[PDB]
Amino acid sequence: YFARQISSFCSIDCTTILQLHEIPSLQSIYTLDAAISKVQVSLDEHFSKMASSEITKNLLPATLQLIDTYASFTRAYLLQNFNEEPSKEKLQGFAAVLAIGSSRCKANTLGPTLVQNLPSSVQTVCESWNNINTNEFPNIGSWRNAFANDTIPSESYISAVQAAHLGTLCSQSLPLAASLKHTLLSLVRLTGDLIVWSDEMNPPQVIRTLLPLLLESSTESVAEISSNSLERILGPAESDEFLARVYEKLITGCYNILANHADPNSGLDESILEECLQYLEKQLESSQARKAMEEFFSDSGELVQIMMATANENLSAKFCNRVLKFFTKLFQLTEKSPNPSLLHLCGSLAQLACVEPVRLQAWLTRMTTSPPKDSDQLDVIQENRQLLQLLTTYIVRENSQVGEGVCAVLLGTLTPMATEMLANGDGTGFPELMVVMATLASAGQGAGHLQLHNAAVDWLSRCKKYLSQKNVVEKLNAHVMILECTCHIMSYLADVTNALSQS
Repeated sequence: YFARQISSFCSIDCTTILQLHEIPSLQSIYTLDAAISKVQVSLDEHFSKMASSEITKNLLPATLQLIDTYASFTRAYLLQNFNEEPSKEKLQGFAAVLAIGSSRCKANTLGPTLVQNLPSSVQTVCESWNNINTNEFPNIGSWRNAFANDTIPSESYISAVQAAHLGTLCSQSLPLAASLKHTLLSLVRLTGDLIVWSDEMNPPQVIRTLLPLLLESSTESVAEISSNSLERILGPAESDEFLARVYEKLITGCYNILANHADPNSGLDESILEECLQYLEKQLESSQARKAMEEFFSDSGELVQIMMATANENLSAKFCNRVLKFFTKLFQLTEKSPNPSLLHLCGSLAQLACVEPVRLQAWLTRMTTSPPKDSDQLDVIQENRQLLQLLTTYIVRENSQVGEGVCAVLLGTLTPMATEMLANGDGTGFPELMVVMATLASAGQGAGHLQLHNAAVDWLSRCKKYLSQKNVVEKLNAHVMILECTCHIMSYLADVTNALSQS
């Protein structure tokens, strides 16, 4: 029966949101609960008597897949239930949020906090979902006393399970999956039983199953049971392996919200993003979480994606500010207490050297340009500029692991921005841009700076050109932004010639 159910699930997507129509009718869910109860009781009996090999061999893979599939069904019943007063985009977002949302184990308030930040409607929906439970059903080993049934007990137990399913039918709110939860619970208990005996259990695979089943809100009935399964394979809830999986998954989820749920279409308030950026700084503090994030990001430029996601303009300048601190504290923590994990994140920023130049510029633009029209907080825009300068200085340092390519990449991209700050006469920001460009020639100490020398020669040329406007000349005798830009360019040329004389 398990096989049948699995195969029927071929149309079902394990890692994707299932349409509310693809959730199985209560019938299948309960035929299943029944089959499960039966195998369970029968095997208990057999084992106590013993006090089969291929039996477990087959049952375990078969059960493992159904748990993950029914986990998606529980989510589908909860997610699609969200009241429109919702776009799939919004829904995919709420999804990562409630997934991350863990209500058990060490995990992290990260979830609980993100779960909370999900508007009144969704909050109430999740609340009602958790409020319903698998109570009327007869719970574990009730067959110890033969389930109050003469001789063969299993049948009466299955009948009571069916009666509880029919009572859930009566419910008008989330009635079908009031039984999905109990099916999931029975499945997780049977899976823990199969894990008990070694059989051929795939430790890492089962570990992953239970990790996702736990650090989630939809699958909350078995969250404890999944934690028990992890204690079984990962070890104590305070064992490294267990915590290792918990926090790794947590970061993966946060990251998913940071890069694949940044768009407002996900319906996710900016609060979630800021809260888990704080959570990521917190993990950087915690050595183990720091090192996991480290392997992962020296592996994939994923930290670059955070700043690349910050390029999103829909995100407030507060996001920019928050992102800058995170990296600020990544570089500083490295300076205060150097360790390989930190070396590896700077090797990760070397991947930033290879990014979409337009996207990088679009990001640099959002960071430097200060429009009071949308950003009433120009002071926060200025803090953003300062933190970008700090990050550039950190990358240009000799002991930095970001490499020289990234510095040049940033330097080159800023050149057009600087030119625009002189072409459209954007005096505001131009001086800071110049400062940052300078740090790139700074990286140019032993090797480099050449680029900056040439670029500065060119900027001098351009500021000269503008001032040469005699209308503006008369205005000044009586614009001023362009004049001060030219003055700063001349001062930087003076500094460059001083450096050349020192050489």
